[PDB]
Amino acid sequence: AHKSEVAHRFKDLGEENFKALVLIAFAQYLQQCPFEDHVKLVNEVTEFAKTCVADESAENCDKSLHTLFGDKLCTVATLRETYGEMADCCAKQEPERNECFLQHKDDNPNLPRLVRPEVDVMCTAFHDNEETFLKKYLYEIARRHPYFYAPELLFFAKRYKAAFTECCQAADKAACLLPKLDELRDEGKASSAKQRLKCASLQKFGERAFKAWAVARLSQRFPKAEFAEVSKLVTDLTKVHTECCHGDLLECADDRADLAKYICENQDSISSKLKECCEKPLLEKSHCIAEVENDEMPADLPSLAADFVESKDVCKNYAEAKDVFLGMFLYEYARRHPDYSVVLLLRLAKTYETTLEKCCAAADPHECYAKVFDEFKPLVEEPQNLIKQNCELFEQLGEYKFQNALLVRYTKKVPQVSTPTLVEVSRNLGKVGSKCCKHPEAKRMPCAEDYLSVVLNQLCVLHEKTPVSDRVTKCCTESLVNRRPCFSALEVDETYVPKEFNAETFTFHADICTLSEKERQIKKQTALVELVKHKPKATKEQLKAVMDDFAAFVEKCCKADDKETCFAEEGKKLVAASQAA
Ligand SMILES: O=C(O)c1ccccc1O
Ligand SMILES: O=C(O)c1ccccc1O
Ligand SMILES: O=C(O)c1ccccc1O
Repeated sequence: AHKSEVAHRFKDLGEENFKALVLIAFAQYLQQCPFEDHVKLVNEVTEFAKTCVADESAENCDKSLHTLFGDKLCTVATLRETYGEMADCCAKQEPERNECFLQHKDDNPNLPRLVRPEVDVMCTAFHDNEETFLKKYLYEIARRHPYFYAPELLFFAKRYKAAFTECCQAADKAACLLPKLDELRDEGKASSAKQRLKCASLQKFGERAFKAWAVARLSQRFPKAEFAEVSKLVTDLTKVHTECCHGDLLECADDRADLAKYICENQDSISSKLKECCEKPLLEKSHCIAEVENDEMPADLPSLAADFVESKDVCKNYAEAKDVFLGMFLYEYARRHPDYSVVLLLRLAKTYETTLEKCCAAADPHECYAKVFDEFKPLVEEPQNLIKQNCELFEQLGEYKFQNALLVRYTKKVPQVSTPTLVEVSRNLGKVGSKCCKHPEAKRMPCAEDYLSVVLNQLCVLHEKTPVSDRVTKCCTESLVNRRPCFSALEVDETYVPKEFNAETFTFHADICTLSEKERQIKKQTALVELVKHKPKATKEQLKAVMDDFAAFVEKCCKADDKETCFAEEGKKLVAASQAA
């Protein structure tokens, strides 16, 4: 119990780290305020922290972190006219103020995308003003992702600064930044999606779900570790992720640094893969710890049968300590199956706990729990088969064609959801195909299924804001590990009334082909989703031929003049073909 815990966080983290963390927290909490106001509040907070470090016996720096942030934050957000539904939260009292600030986070705010000015002007601005430029970048990226992982964003800002200092000073400006900027953008999107998955799992399913997930992941990653060390590590990791997902960025980063230090200080007791890159500094060290590859398998392990199935008092020990028994079973099973996906292990553990809860408090317990392992056969067979045929389809269809197939399939599964979110989710679902299908079958399943869970959680999050689909919210809320089997087993929504025909959405303009290739891809996919929504009963071949003709026509008479005639009467042929179907 350190007096003035703000001073403790300040001395543990550092001046620059504290500035970046408080700026990220302010930007995430308040996504509408201008950058200058956030800078002013950050400066006031850091000056106050400096003063209380100088004198920890101050009158009012004994205030708690949540209370201090709320009081120093909503004094400028009090403007009802300027913002609207933002000042109401702090009118109440703690801890409800922090909770209200938490639920008010907007996952998809109405914000313009990055403009990406010219390389030379950005590098000159970096040279003229470095810290302000990094602050602006952090503020923008935090606003566009309210649930991003703060220490990871610190590392990303470090890499951004390193790239600017290192390359743009050279003669070539756009030769190096653009690939680097693309790589960091992709990594940031992946990390944001993963952290949103973690936070959503935490908030919507309590302690046990995240604890089991992290136990399974760490056991898969660290086979050589004993169960006590694994339990300590998962407890600390769950504490860290709870702290970040609840807006306590300071202590979350401090705890993550402490956890990384503890892991790198006990390498022999967990894994040997950490030795190669524990030497690099704390941010990059934690970057290693986040994504260190699986440690080598120990030899001559027990076949899981002498204690979990053949035990004469298996669920006696289960009843003695339910959580401990489930943790032991999940850890042991994840030891022998590194190729198994994390969600698969969670489902198998759920099946095992259901079996023990169901059929050993009876006359013949062993007669039930002796053959529980055959129940695992379909649970592991179906996802492997699904991924196998999906990768076989992708390898022949190609990127854009797999995207088309996925959009068609998901729009047939649930057309109630709005077009843009479905387009983006299915675009990510097409991206995972190129991301993981190239891997061998040993590593094909884990990464693919994990990214599928991430994208499905993204769909659930973008759907909960405007719930319009019963089935989607139904199996986004009823279970987390069962989301992929739900969306895999969903059928065509026959009850849905086909959307009324609207020829305006098929109007064309030269901006289709005079703009970038990507925007053309999204526009064509959006038109595809709209047409599928209009006629869900249409077959794959009909849609494919129609859109091939669409692209052929668009390129054919946009590459030349006479756009007005194309639009006007080839729209008549468009509607005629739609009638002909
Ligand atoms: O580097 C980026 O462009 C980026 C974009 C979104 C989120 C985090 C990031 O680092
Ligand atoms: O650096 C860590 O402590 C860590 C470990 C596992 C997963 C995510 C993490 O940030
Ligand atoms: O249809 C699926 O659920 C699927 C399966 C494997 C890869 C990507 C996917 O969208």
